[PDB]
Amino acid sequence: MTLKELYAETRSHMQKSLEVLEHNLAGLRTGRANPALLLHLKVEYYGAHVPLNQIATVTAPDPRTLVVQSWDQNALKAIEKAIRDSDLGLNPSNKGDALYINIPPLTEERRKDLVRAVRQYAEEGRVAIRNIRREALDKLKKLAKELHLSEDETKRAEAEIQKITDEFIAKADQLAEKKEQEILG
Repeated sequence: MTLKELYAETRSHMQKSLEVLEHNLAGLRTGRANPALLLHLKVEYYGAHVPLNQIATVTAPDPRTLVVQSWDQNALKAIEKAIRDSDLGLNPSNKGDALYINIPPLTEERRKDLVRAVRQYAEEGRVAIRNIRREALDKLKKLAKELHLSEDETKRAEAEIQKITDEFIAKADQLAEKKEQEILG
């Protein structure tokens, strides 16, 4: 529990929050040209719920299409019977070792539901990050008094915490803003 460990810990927590944010975003139907959209899809295979990637591959040739390659011809069948079963509203077609799935332009209804969701997640990210700064500063207050650090030493430590905070805020914004541009595409 030293200044150095305080920093490491602060950077660690913020990093975890940034990941929770990435997750919340990747779980959104962008311009939908994303292949990761279908990665988490648990597909029923041999009575088990195996994620699609371990059972198939999905690449995004052009920004309007999505292809799903399945090594197993049978798995490909059930992958299609799973791609749907969601708000995704996709229509895969059976052709060869892969399913062809066109991504239709999204309705300005779910487009609302998407840009709003992104911004909601973004602020949730910042709130978490500012709260982490808050906890780090509280710990710095006790640590400084406890270790009798100089005004310059403690103010320097505050500056270090402040610097870590702004990097993740900046990075959080960049993530959100990028997903926003994908959705408004």
